[PDB]
Amino acid sequence: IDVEKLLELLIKAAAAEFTTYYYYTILRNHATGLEGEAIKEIIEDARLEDRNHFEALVPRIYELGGELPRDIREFADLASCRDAYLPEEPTIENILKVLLEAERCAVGVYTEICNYTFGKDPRTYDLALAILHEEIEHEAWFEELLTGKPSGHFRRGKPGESPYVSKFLK
Amino acid sequence: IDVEKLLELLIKAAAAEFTTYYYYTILRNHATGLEGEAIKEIIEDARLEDRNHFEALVPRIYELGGELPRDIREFADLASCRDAYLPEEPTIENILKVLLEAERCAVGVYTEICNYTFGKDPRTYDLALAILHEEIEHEAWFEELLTGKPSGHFRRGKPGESPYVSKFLK
Amino acid sequence: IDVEKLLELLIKAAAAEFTTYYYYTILRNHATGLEGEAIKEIIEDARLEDRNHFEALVPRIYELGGELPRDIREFADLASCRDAYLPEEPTIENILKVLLEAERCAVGVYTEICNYTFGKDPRTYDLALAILHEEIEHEAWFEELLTGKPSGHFRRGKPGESPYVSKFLK
Amino acid sequence: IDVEKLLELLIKAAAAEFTTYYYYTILRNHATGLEGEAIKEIIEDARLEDRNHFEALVPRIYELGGELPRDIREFADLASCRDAYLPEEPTIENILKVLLEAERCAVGVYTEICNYTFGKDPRTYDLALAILHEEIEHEAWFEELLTGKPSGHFRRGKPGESPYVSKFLK
Amino acid sequence: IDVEKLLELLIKAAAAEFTTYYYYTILRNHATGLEGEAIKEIIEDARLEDRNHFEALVPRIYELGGELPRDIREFADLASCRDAYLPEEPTIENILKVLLEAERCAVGVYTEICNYTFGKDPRTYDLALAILHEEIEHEAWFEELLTGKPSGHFRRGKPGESPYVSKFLK
Amino acid sequence: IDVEKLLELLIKAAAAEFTTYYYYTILRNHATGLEGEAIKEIIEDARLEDRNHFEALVPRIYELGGELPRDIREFADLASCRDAYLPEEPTIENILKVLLEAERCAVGVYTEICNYTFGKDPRTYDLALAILHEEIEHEAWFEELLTGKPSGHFRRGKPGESPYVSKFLK
Amino acid sequence: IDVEKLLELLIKAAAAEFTTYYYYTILRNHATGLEGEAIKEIIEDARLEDRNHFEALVPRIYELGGELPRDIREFADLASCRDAYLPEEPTIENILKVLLEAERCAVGVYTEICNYTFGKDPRTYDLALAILHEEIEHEAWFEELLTGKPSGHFRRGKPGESPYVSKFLK
Amino acid sequence: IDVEKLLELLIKAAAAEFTTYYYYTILRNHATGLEGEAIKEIIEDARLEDRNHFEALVPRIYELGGELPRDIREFADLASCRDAYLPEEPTIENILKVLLEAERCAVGVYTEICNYTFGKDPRTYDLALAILHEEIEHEAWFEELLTGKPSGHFRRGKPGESPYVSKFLK
Amino acid sequence: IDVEKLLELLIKAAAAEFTTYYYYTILRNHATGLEGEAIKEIIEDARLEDRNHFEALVPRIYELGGELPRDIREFADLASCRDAYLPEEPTIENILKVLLEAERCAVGVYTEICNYTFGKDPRTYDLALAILHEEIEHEAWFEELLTGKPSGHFRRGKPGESPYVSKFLK
Amino acid sequence: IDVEKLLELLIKAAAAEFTTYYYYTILRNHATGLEGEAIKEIIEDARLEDRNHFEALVPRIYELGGELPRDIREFADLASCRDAYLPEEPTIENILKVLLEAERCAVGVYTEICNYTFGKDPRTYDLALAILHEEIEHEAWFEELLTGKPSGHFRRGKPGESPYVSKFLK
Amino acid sequence: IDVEKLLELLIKAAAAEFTTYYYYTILRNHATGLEGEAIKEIIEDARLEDRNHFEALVPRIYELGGELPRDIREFADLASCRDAYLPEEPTIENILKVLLEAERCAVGVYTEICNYTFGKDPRTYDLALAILHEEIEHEAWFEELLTGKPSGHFRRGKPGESPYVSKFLK
Amino acid sequence: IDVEKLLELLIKAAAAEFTTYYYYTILRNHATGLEGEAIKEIIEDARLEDRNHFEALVPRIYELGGELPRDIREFADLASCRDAYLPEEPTIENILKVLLEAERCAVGVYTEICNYTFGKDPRTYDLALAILHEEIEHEAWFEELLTGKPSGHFRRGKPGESPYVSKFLK
Ligand SMILES: [Fe+3]
Ligand SMILES: [Fe+3]
Ligand SMILES: [Fe+3]
Ligand SMILES: [Fe+3]
Ligand SMILES: [O]
Ligand SMILES: [O]
Ligand SMILES: [O]
Ligand SMILES: [O]
Repeated sequence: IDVEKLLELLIKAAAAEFTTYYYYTILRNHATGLEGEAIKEIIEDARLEDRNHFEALVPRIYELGGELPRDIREFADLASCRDAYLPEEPTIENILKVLLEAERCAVGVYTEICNYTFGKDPRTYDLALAILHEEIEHEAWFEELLTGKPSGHFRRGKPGESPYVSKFLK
Repeated sequence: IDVEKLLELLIKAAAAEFTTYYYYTILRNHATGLEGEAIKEIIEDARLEDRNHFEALVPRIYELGGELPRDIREFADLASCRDAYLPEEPTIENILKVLLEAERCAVGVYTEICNYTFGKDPRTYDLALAILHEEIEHEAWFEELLTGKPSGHFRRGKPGESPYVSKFLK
Repeated sequence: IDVEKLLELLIKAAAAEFTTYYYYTILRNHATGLEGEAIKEIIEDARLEDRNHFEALVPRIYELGGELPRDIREFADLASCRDAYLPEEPTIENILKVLLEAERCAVGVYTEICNYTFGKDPRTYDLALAILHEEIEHEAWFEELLTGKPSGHFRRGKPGESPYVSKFLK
Repeated sequence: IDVEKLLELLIKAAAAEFTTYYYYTILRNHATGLEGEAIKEIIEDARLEDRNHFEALVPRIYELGGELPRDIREFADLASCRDAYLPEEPTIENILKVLLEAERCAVGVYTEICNYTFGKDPRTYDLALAILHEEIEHEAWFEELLTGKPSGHFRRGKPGESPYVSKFLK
Repeated sequence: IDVEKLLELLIKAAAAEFTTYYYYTILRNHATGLEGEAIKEIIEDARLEDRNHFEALVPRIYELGGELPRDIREFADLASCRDAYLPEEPTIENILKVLLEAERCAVGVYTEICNYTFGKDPRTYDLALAILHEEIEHEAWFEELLTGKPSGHFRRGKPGESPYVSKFLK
Repeated sequence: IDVEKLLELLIKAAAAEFTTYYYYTILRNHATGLEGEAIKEIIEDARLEDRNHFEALVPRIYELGGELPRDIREFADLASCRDAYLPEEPTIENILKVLLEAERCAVGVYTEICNYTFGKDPRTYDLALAILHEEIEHEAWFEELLTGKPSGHFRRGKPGESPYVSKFLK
Repeated sequence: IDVEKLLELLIKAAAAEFTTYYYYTILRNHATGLEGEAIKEIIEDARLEDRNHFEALVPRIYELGGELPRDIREFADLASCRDAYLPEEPTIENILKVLLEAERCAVGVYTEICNYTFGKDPRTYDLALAILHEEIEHEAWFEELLTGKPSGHFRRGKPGESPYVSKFLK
Repeated sequence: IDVEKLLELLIKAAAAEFTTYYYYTILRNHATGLEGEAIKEIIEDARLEDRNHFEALVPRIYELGGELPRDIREFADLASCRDAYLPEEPTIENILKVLLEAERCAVGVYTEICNYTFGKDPRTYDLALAILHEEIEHEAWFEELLTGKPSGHFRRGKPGESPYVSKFLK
Repeated sequence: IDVEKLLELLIKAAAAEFTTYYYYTILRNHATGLEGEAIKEIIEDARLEDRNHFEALVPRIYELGGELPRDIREFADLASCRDAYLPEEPTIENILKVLLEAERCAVGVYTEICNYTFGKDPRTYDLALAILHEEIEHEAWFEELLTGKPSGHFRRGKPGESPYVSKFLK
Repeated sequence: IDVEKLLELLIKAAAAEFTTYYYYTILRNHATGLEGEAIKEIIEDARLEDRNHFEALVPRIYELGGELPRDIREFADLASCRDAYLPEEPTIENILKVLLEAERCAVGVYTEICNYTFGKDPRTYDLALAILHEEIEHEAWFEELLTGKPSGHFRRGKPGESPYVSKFLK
Repeated sequence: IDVEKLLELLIKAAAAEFTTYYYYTILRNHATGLEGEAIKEIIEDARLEDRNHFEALVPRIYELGGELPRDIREFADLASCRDAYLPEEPTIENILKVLLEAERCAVGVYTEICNYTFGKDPRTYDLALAILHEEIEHEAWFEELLTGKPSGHFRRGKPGESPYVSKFLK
Repeated sequence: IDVEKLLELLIKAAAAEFTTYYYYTILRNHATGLEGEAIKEIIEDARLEDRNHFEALVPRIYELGGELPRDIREFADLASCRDAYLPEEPTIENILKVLLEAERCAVGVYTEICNYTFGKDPRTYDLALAILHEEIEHEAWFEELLTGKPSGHFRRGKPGESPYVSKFLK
């Protein structure tokens, strides 16, 4: 592994997690009405776990000799995923579309990291796998709500419980 | 402060909390169907906290030299808010209207007490403020469900948790 | 079983529990002095459990096709027991007399329900039995304090612990 | 009591509980979309309690001299209730119909056991009563969701909490 | 019910529980060797629950107007079961025989009390039923160890957990 | 606000709390006999909370640039309240008189601090308000015991629980 | 140390603990009225700890090569202290006299064991010391209640907490 | 990876776990006598963890686009392992032989899934690895009991604790 | 109060909290060496509490009719405090200077909000007061470390414990 | 033992603990800067345990017929150790010297009590030993910090945990 | 006391505990089969407590001015007991013989330390006494299993619970 | 995989963990003074986790058919890493150098095992990975303290918490 290339992927992934934690706050607040009450805790589950994903990625970046960018504006510009902006018409189905594209991108970025660190950096692989477990579950929540495909997933007992990345958290 | 005038406000406020704890029991039970399952725990959250509000107001009444009325019928007639009766057509939106008017009146009565004890009775102000925190949150739950205005409030983890009046409880 | 006759008994029993929860609040507050400090937590134990008895009776009423009355004034008028009014002279022995009559009536009403649902409605029998366990223990607390007959009962570790009706509570 | 006749009733009841635990797994997973999210935890509550009912029935069968059948295929054929198959059109209301018939049959079988062991086998009566408490509550959940009749029941705090059969569990 | 006849049965039952708590202490200590290590916790489970049975029977005796005998020697003479004396040859199988006869007698005495208070004293019936649940489980433990008949019972998680008589304890 | 004048008030208030924690130790020990057993835990409740009041006041003194006096003898001389000395005849009613004057003085000193920091030092106001909540409750305990005036206050579950100043504690 | 002489002292001490656990049950139940409500939990504290003292003495008897007597009647006859019989007139002060003599004897017997195993059997000394800590505290509870001498002891948080003999318990 | 081939492997594996949860129930009940008491909790540990393995496999089947078979009879026929039938002579060693073959097959099937998803489906690999951790430990328990080969494994603190598949559970 | 002017202050305050949570992550990581190990948990305490301050401010913004800005870049530009950039020479004392200026500004912004909502918006005042409690404590930690002025403050037991804003959190 | 001479030693020891609890509060607050942050929790550990030592000594004084002095000024004058005054130059090494002399004196006074009650008053010996355990550990903390001699001791998990005197605390 | 002679005894005792923690690991793993499953947790109980004994002895060695040997080989050579080597024929009875001799030697060494520090070093005496409590219990476990002498000891609820040396642990 | 070659690696790795647990005990005790107080808990964190690594490696050795060596001297000679001897001049930086070389070697040995069991022994890979997670974190603690390179790692909440190898522990 070229460590610089892996450092870029991990920094971009952390930027994606950090901006997601802000943008899901707006998306949660606009999940109003009787329809939105059902999905509020699902958005809350994903948002707090995505904040935990930023908390697990940063220690690994500094173990590898990398650093967070000096300016937070530069951090936002580095996100591996497009901003989960609130839709021009914030209906429940339009918000769910935005959440689905945000979590499909997250599954893609952590699949990229796992495919790059497989058998070469076992710690980075295990961190990306732990997050990829939770990104896949986030994607299935929003896919079932939006499309109706049985995903077999239940709701978290507590928001931000993070069953897979907990061993990486303090 | 005229203590008699403040005792009247606190007794009428406690009567509002006590009758609400009965009338929300009826309202919870008629939140039936798929739509009502989402609001049942929100009604349960408010009803148990309103019961805690009665439990916190009564000790303050006796510290100030006041007493609860001898007869419970007289207590009911003294409620600062109109009875949250079940609507003639108990649809979910009609029930939500009743809950919204019940919590808007509760915000008004505790704003009246805070505006009256501000800088004169610091304990009575702090109790009324603690309840006013929860009444405002109750109103925002029902306003978001009925109208769809983003309120930013999440559901309680446990019903009757009462994060603001807990220090006044036993 | 005639369900209407059983619904009347259960509604009157719940009205008795609800008004007891209000009247024991007044009785607790007037158990003052050195004598009253000993019985305050005993009144508090009974009052909170009687509130739990109202919380367990209401779900059964709605399972049976019954409903709580629309107006809380009509609910109070339906109580199976006379109001536990504060005595004209609120001495400790006069308050204990009022508590004793309140809990002897409660044992009577739940014995009436058990004798009516024995072998016909096993759920209603089991609910009435669970409350009758606690009403009998409430009566023995006040009988020992007032008369001095050994009852063998200890004080609850926590008020409203409800060791018998807990399985019916949420 | 003819113990063989009671052993047949308990073995058929446990077969119903065991197959229900499998068939509710399929029903939970197809409760998709915005409507389904509301009932997923309700199906999850019933499925884990029905698994606890199998865990409590089996010890009693062996105390009475009975045994589970050697082959699991023979166990499935012995279920006291028709299989809760997924509907040909798995809409939310069609799934709710299947759940309603599954729990109405369970109330019937445990009423048959209680009516048979009343005053003759107190342990078998008490176990059947504890399960009948939970089957009645399961039926009222799905009856309220499908029809809108007020049932007065709240959601379990945790899935499979089993407030009534817990004393029979390990 | 003749209360005097029922008071005799409950006092004799409590005497059986109290002496069992002492005699099982001796039996536990002589369950030595590799064979006895397996049965030590099973004896300990039964002995601590039999102590809980004495703690639950005594309050009921005093509610009914009865009293424990003045002298503990008179209490021992009133035991409804023969003393679980240590065998002349304290082998594991001979000790198991003594434990089996002790628990078969206990099942008989509490079946006698249930058959006497069925539908006449609901509290006394419910207390005897709760103890009968645990005596039946105690008998099945020693029957499976001594004879090998499948009983379906698992060990208690903690000694003296008393899943059935806990609601009667303090 | 003149900070020196507020530092004097806070130092004198902390000296009152520190000496109270010693003098209530003596008062607790002389609450003997049957009458004194009821008030021992009430004295213990107040003494441990008064110790917590000293623990919350000292950090605020050092934030404002003040310091505790070098000598503990000088600290005692600065108490805002007269010493809660043991009465020459330590009867229960004489001890209660001493406790009542100690807590009436404490309400006065913290009402003085609140009246001085109202709208000018929000942190100092909030600390004095939190203690004033507990001083008022302490006064009501002893006023109810000594005079019999209904106060509406129940006993603390644990001594030194300090429901109002807990957020200021470590 | 003559082990036989020490085995006699420990067996007689355990017999005292066992009979005390029965006789304090009677004494607790007759601590009726308003006066007795204050001492009921104090008797309950001592009785459950004296039961723990029997639970800690028996293992030591078997480590030393001793055994409990075969017959429980022989065990009762070996008690180092006279039976704490209920007084002919069971007033609160007469019951307190019986409890005081019971605990003064217990302090004497464990001082005898400590004076005999000092510097020779460190385990037997440490067990007797742990019980002597609790017997001294039991004596001071009843001495303060009966005579009014300040003893400085507070009530246990939970009955039978046994702060000193806990390490010897299972 | 061909998803259809992987879906077949996971469905057959889930069928093995589900039937094992039933067949180990029979095997547990026939582990009687003094020898069987030692292995009862070991069978109980494996059976409850095998139930957890079914609960973890099903969500993955639905994420991958697969579904459980409509009929439970068809699910039983799909088990990747032969049924753990009770032996014709249910001795402890014959039962242990059945348990050993059941867990050796389970190690084989999850090794097959890991060898198929290695570096291609990281989530499916991680789920199969977590179960393979527990199947290997199950096999070592029964191998040590039957043959005596040192395996180094200790008993679970609680049945069904599932240290490796917990993150996949709800 | 002009609500728009108060919404601007609360949005700018929340932007300060959000950017602080990122910038303190960088500052924590460069608190290296032996000197920095002492301050790492102090920076961690402040950073997690500042994240809680953002979580408490956002719900209030939406109750008042305000919203978070659509773009996170716009949110960063609105921070009421200059960015806590890492110093060009990241020595411990240079880092402490940056932390001190960050928390002195935070005390100023929340003192501005309290001075604006004093007696007009009791909920907004109480939220700003709760944060001002923690900002003052954060400032005192860094002032004591950098300058040596006695502050009287101890370390948090757990990072992000937030003793003052906890009631505003979920 | 002359009880008066032992009462003097115990009263002087309690006065030392009480004044230490005040003087360590000042010493804690002046342990500022980067050097002082390391020793703040060590001073906090010792100060809260010394307060626990005062809480364990006082009950023993009243069991022995002694009493605390009427005036707190007289209590301070009786301290067995010189006041732990803040040094004229409050450097970290000068403060550590003051703490070392305070804890060397405490080890001396409790060694004096143990040498006086050895084999004569086992309860007083055990209390003094329990405190002497903690005083020795306090001395080793400050000796290692000041001089660098390996003491082998670790920091308390929680301040005032008091592992040795906890059995004497309520 | 000659501190050098006592330091040698404690270092040799710690060496015995450290090597025991390794040798019991081998002994645990060879306690295979049906017989060995009963004794596995008993060996595990002793081994984890012997590890705790090493953790408690080392701090005392450094308080007294002693140090652990530089090389671990030198530490092994200093063990006060012969190595608990696995028997040439690792049968259960041969393993039990090794465990019995290991714990008889440990009782001897701590009896030697207690007999040497009796009345001269109270902390060293109390530490050795706490370990001697557990060594005596360890010896009784293996003596009862090997010989069948009633020892009266029950199994630890959790391995390494260490009821007697816990106060010396961190 | 050649199992013998992997058994050698795991035995040498466990020998390294066992000796590290002893040598870090000496290193902890010599981390004296003000500088060493900061690193004492860091050494304690690593030492207790390295002890857990020995506890997780040993079961795997016995599953694979390997055994611990008979003699502990032979175990020490097999350590994969040189002994972490105390430096001739035990300064803080010299001790940190010894800790850094100890943990760099540990990262190397577990990287060797992971590189050898990748895709061939999934259980051995997962155990080595779990330890490698903690060895990497241990190395970064000592690298940041000695050199000052930002590592991003925080201190453990509790010593020996072992977030990664916990699932392999009992
Ligand atoms: Fe357990
Ligand atoms: Fe366990
Ligand atoms: Fe346990
Ligand atoms: Fe255990
Ligand atoms: O366990
Ligand atoms: O467990
Ligand atoms: O246990
Ligand atoms: O345990």
